[PDB]
This record gives sequence, C-alpha cells and structure tokens, in this order.
Amino acid sequence: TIDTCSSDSPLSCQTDNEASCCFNSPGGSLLQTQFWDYDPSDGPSDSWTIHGLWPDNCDGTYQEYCDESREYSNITSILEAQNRTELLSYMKEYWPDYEGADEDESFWEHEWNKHGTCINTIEPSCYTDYYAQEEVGDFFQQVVDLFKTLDSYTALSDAGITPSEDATYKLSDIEDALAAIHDGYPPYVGCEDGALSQLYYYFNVKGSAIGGTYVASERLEDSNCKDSGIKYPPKYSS
Ligand SMILES: *[C@@H]1O[C@H](CO)[C@@H](O[C@@H]2O[C@H](CO)[C@@H](O)[C@H](O)[C@H]2NC(C)=O)[C@H](O)[C@H]1NC(C)=O
Ligand SMILES: C[C@@H]1O[C@H](n2ccc(=O)[nH]c2=O)[C@@H](O)[C@@H]1O
Ligand SMILES: *[C@@H]1O[C@H](CO)[C@@H](O)[C@H](O)[C@H]1NC(C)=O
Repeated sequence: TIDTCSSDSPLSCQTDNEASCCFNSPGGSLLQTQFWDYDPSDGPSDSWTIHGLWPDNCDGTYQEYCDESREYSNITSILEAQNRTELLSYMKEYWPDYEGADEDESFWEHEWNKHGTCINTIEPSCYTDYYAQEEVGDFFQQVVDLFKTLDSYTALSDAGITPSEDATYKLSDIEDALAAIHDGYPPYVGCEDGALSQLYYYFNVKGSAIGGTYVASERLEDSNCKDSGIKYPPKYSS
C-alpha cells in the first residue's frame, strides 16, 4: 500500500524541503472543497457535498492535468475492481454531480484527471506492492476521509446559521462558524447570485497526501461574497 512517513515529517509550504513521496511540493497547499447545491438540489437537505481535493502551489497558483498517462475515463470501474463498494455508494450520496447520478462518472474523472494527478505524493512510485490504479482509489478514499472531518452544515448550524427562505447572513459570521472546525482558519467562502455556494478549506500536510497529517492552514483566497445580505437557500425548497 502507500508508503508511510514519520508523523513528524516537515509541513508542506511552511518549510523548505525537496519534493518526494514524503513531501507535497510544489502542491503544498491542499484544498478540501465543498458545494451547497440548492438549484438543482443534491445530497442530504442538511449537508454540504464534496467538490474535490486540490493541490495549490504555496502562492495560490496551481497546476492542472499533470499526468496524461494516468488520466482515466473509468473511475466507477476502477473503484468496483478494487472492491471499494461502500466508498462508491458514499460518493453517489456525498460527491454527486448536481445534474444527476449519470453525470457522477464524468465529474469524478474530472477531479482525478485535473487535480489528483497533480498530487506528487500519490504517484505509483510511492507505493509498496503497487497495483494498477491503486492510487486512484486511495485518492477518492482520502477526499472522503477529510470531508468527513469538515461538516460545514453543522458548524454553521451550531452558530445559528441555517438555510432560510427569508433570513440573510453576514460573511464574518459564516467565516467564524467554519473557522471553528478548522483550527481558527476560515475557509474560502464562495457565493453565487448572492447565495452561499462553495467552501475551500486549506491545509498543509506532514507526510503523504494519503495518510499524512492534514494541518489546517490559512486561505490563499478569501471570498467573493458581499459582507452581508448572504442567502443560504434551503435544498428541495418548493
Ligand atoms: C480503466 O482504464 C484504464 C486505462 O485504459 C485501464 O488500464 C489499462 O488497462 C489496459 C487493458 O487491460 C492495459 O493494457 C493498460 O496497460 C492499462 N493502462 C494503465 C495505465 O494501467 C484499467 O484497467 C481500467 N480499469 C478497469 C477496472 O476497468
Ligand atoms: C468543477 C465544475 O463544476 C461542475 N459541477 C459542479 C457541481 C457538481 O455537483 N457537479 C459538477 O459537475 C462540473 O461540471 C465541474 O467539475
Ligand atoms: C477485489 O476482490 C477481488 C475478488 O476477491 C480480488 O481479485 C482483488 O484482488 C480485490 N482487489 C482489491 C484491491 O482488494
């Protein structure tokens, strides 16, 4: 399986070290990104959903589509072949394409191909007893594992911020509520049409992106929302 690195491995971006299987570089800022899909709605009425996991450069720029030889058009089959049946079921629920279940495959392809291929510590050469596309399944598992720790809906709810047809919200309140589950670092908060829409939680990593220690880090982009009047539209509203 993937190589293990010491739990006291040096932190990506925050240290000056050479890229290896145990050091994420140049993609040392890892973004766990989420959606609030209300029109059309997907996922549970009381949960955000997964967008992805993205390696950014430490300056906020990023690479994309970093290895054509490891781009796939069969994610669902790769997961099935690896017996990751609970993961695939979970992805259907919590990593949906808003347009419908039949577009999930294209979306998962997109995320792996664009961004997974750019995580340097995921490459087959970082495995013992590597098997074909092992790192693809591990990536989907890792995104899910990190997402589970970042329950945006509940963090917002606990701070009195819940979806509403009438209520509107202040950016700083949203930011503080979410900063509370991310070591006091707020995510990027993204709005669409004045509605709460996207979240990017930034991390630096000790060790490998698979199984390493994800340390909550400062956002390299703040928000495109207005300071107030923010709508949090209810899912499945009618
Ligand atoms: C998913 O698609 C990939 C890419 O085509 C498949 O991997 C290739 O499999 C072919 C046919 O067995 C081999 O000849 C190639 O060498 C493989 N390419 C690589 C880069 O590994 C893969 O087998 C497919 N997986 C599933 C479960 O269908
Ligand atoms: C990131 C971009 O947003 C679109 N997008 C957004 C949400 C979603 O649930 N599915 C989806 O496909 C994609 O077409 C693309 O991956
Ligand atoms: C999945 O299970 C099949 C059948 O038992 C087996 O051939 C294969 O090695 C398994 N793959 C993984 C990665 O568990």
